[PDB]
Amino acid sequence: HSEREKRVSNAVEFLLDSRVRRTPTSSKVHFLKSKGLSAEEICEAFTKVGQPKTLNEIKRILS
Ligand SMILES: COc1ccc(CN2CCc3c(c(C(=O)NCc4cccc5ccccc45)nn3CCN)C2)c2ccccc12
Ligand SMILES: [Cl-]
Repeated sequence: HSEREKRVSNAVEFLLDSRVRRTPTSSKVHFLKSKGLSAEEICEAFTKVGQPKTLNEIKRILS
């Protein structure tokens, strides 16, 4: 796996956690950026767990 794939895979496992699911999107997005994910990678992770967010929303949170 590439380092990008590891970042996204780790983000997926994070977002699936039951306590994490109850945490607001904003906090999760900030946390995922702090682990080195780009806005596009964050967006990909949310879509892969069936919790899709627009890239615009993710960028708004991080701006
Ligand atoms: C921002 O909110 C939270 C952050 C961390 C936690 C603590 N962990 C929850 C579960 C969890 C964490 C992590 C975690 O920190 N994984 C590492 C990780 C996660 C995401 C991206 C990563 C990118 C590169 C390297 C590691 C990365 N993974 N999982 C899923 C079970 N293993 C963090 C929170 C717990 C409950 C509610 C909110 C949490
Ligand atoms: Cl915030």
